[PDB]
Amino acid sequence: MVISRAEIYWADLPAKRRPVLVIQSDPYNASRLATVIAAVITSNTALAAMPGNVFLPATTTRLPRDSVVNVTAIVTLNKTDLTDRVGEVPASLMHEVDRGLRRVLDL
Amino acid sequence: MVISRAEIYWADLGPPAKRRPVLVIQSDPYNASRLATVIAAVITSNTALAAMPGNVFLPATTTRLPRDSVVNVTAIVTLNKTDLTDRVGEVPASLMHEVDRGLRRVLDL
RNA sequence: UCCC
Repeated sequence: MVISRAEIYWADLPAKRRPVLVIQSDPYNASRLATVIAAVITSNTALAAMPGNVFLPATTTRLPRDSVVNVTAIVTLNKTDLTDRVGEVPASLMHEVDRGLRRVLDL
Repeated sequence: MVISRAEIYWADLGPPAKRRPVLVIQSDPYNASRLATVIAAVITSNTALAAMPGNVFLPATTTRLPRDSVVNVTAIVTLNKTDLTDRVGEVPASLMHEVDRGLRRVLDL
């Protein structure tokens, strides 16, 4: 399918299904590269207290509940592992993810 | 323990899991915290992946690894602190900067 | 119909 950055996908991890936030750059996403790097998203809002983590409301993400991006949990998944494209994270919130991403990875 | 950035470990990477070298790219503050997990980039012996943009070739002389290796910037894994015990060595500041630009490139940072 |  068409996978691009800043988009939220329901990923298959009986696999344990979880929403993920693609953080890999779009040129690699469009390539023949088999895998996609993403951040694991939880509905546990308590994790938004962690420094790098950002909060995502359900109203913008089309997720069934208010969720939190866990920038400390980074997974590299096959493109085939991604399922539903539920929504896209707006620029303002993705920028907060990028800042938190730089703190965790010292970038 | 005191797992630091730019350091290389042996890890049982889950796909039979694979025993591969990994380069710790998680910052030292988070490494020092009570966070149970550490983020790292997979190191490969397949030196053909060096041609890939963000990837950085690792000379065997500098990494204390058995053979010439390449850090796979597109291969990022989250591991527990307790699973990073087999320590090899640390990637010098000169090569780690190339890993920085590669990580910014792949992750669009 | 989708969180020690």
